[PDB]
Amino acid sequence: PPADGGQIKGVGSGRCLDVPDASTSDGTQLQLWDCHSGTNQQWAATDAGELRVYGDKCLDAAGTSNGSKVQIYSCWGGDNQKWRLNSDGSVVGVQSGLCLDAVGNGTANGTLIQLYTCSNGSNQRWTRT
Ligand SMILES: OC[C@H]1O[C@@H](O[C@H]2[C@H](O)[C@@H](O)[C@H](O)O[C@@H]2CO)[C@H](O)[C@@H](O)[C@H]1O
Ligand SMILES: OC[C@H]1O[C@@H](O[C@H]2[C@H](O)[C@@H](O)[C@H](O)O[C@@H]2CO)[C@H](O)[C@@H](O)[C@H]1O
Repeated sequence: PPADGGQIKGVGSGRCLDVPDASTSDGTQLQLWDCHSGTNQQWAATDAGELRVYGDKCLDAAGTSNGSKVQIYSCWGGDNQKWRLNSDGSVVGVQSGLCLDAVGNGTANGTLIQLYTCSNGSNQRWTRT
């Protein structure tokens, strides 16, 4: 079946999880960007816990600590490519237990995305559209 990916939209910023310049390259760090219908803002949940983009790329935690980059890499089944959306709006990395976090409490276009200790601040709350 089709992916049917949807947005991951930040509550504090009103902006969407976005792969810069619609790049598909491994290791590309994510950012906030104005929400649009483009495929670089479409994130498809799977039963394996992934958030997929471009069919076979995965939202990817480069590490397990505060400030570790959130990026894309080809999907391969790693626990650092597994994510859970919680009732408090947090998107938590399964491996690390850390939250998707807009760096520095930034809201603007280009604000980078990292892992960070969960605080439930508005830069850590998300909706799926
Ligand atoms: O990174 C900012 C922004 O990039 C857009 O991609 C542009 C790209 O920057 C430009 O060089 C090219 O000519 O057109 C692309 C499509 O507009 C993304 O579309 C946007 O989502 C952001 O990711
Ligand atoms: O890892 C960065 C961290 O930034 C926090 O925001 C802080 C920022 O670090 C500080 O320079 C500024 O004076 O206060 C901000 C809080 O209002 C975020 O809260 C946190 O989630 C991380 O993004």
